[PDB]
Amino acid sequence: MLDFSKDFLFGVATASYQVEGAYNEDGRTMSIWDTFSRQDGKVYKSHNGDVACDHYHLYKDDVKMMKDLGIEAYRFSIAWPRIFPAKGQYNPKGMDFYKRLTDELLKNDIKPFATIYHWDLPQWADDLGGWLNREIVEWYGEYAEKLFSELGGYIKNWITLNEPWCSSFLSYFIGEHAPGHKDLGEALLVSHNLLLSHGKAVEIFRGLNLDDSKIGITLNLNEVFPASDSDDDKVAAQIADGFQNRWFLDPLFKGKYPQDMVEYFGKYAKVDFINDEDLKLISQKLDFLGVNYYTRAVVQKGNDGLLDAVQIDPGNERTEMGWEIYPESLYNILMRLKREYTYDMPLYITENGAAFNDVVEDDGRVHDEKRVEFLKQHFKEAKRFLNDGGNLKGYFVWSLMDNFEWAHGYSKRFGIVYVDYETEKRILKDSALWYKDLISTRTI
Ligand code: NA
Ligand code: NA
Ligand code: NA
Ligand code: NA
Ligand code: NA
Repeated sequence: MLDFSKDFLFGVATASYQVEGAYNEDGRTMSIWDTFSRQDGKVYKSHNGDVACDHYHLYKDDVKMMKDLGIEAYRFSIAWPRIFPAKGQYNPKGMDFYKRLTDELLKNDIKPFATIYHWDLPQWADDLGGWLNREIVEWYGEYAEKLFSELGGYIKNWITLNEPWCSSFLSYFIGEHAPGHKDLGEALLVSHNLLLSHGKAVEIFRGLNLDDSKIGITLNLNEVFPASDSDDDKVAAQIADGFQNRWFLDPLFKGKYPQDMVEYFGKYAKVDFINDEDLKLISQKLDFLGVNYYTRAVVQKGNDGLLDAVQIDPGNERTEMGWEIYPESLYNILMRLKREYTYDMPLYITENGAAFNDVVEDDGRVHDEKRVEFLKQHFKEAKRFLNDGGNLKGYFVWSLMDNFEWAHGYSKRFGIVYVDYETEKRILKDSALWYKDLISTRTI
C-alpha cells in the first residue's frame, strides 16, 4: 500500500564547509579548504565559505523549513576545526553548536546522520603532513572518540568519511580539491591512510558499545560502460571501474585491494603501504554503506598512458556539471553491491541530486522542472530496487539548499531550496514541493 514504508527515511544532505559560514567564529580555525580557496586559480572567482548559506546562525529557520517539508532525516557533517582548532585543544563552544543543532533536529522529529569527515581537515593537521602522515590515524581517532562521547546521546547514525576517492585521487593526483597535489604515489598512500583512519574510528566505536547506534562510510560510485565490445575498451572500462569503485569497495568489504589495480598502479608508483594488519583494521564490519550516486561513464581506450581513457559522450541529456542523466545505474549499482560486496547489509543513498540553471522568476518561484523529473526518475529506480528485494533504508537528496560547490564556488546550484546569497533568503523550488508530496503520500 506504500511504495516506501513508514520506516523508510526520506532525507536531505549538506556538509559543514559548504553551508555553515561563521568561519572565524567561536574558536574555529582554518581548514585546508579555507586555505585552498584563497590560492589564486583554485576556486571559481575566488569564492570561499566564509559566509556560504550562513547556516551556523540560521539553523533554527532551516530546521523549521525541513519540518514543514516533512523531512525525516538530515545528513550533515561536523567541522573538525571547530572541535579541535589546535592539536589536542578541545573547543567546547564548537561542540555546543552541534548540540544545539541536533537538539533542534530531534525536537522536530528529524533523525540526525552525522558525517565525521567531509573534507575540512584542520590546517594545523595538514601543516604536520595531513593524510600523508600516518600519525593522522591517531588524531582522527581522538576527534571521533570525542564526538562519540559528547554527542552519543544526540546522534545514533555515524558516517566516518565522505567520498575518500575525492580526498585522495581528486585532492592529491588530479589536484582539483584541497590540498591540490599532483602525485599518484601520494594519492595512493592517502587513500590507505584514510581507510586506516576509518578503521580506527570503527574500532573505537565498537569499544564504546553505544545503545542503538550505527556506523558506516559513504562512497561515491558510478557504473562504467565500454564504448564498444573491443578488448581494448573492455580493459579501459576495467581500469576505470577499479579506479573509481573497486579500489575502495575491495579493501573495505573483501580485506584486499583489487590485485589488477595494485599491479597497474605499481608500474607507475609505489604500493608498499599494503600489509595484512592494516587491511584487517580497514575491513572491520560496518552497520551500513552510504552510496553517493550521480552518473555513469562510457569509456574508450586511450593511448596507454596513465589513467587516460577517453570520455565518450553518448548523446543524452546532461546536467550543468556535464553529467549524463542515467537513472538506471542507480539500480545497477545498488544491485551490484547486493550481489558482489554488501549482500544483505543495509544501504542508504547518502547523496543523489543534480545541478541545473535555476532562476527565480517574476512570480517569486523557481520552476526547476528538470530537477523534478531527475528526482522522480531516480526515486522510481530506488522503488524498483526495493521491490526486487534490496535492503534500502533511506535516501538523502543532495542538497537541502544551494551551497558552496567546492572548486566551482557558488556557480553550481544543487538545492531543492534556492538561496539568494545577498539576502540569505530561502526560496522553495518546485522540486522541494514535489519532494514534500512524495514524503506525505509515499507514492511515486
Ligand atoms: Na562555511
Ligand atoms: Na577566496
Ligand atoms: Na562491513
Ligand atoms: Na544499519
Ligand atoms: Na537510465
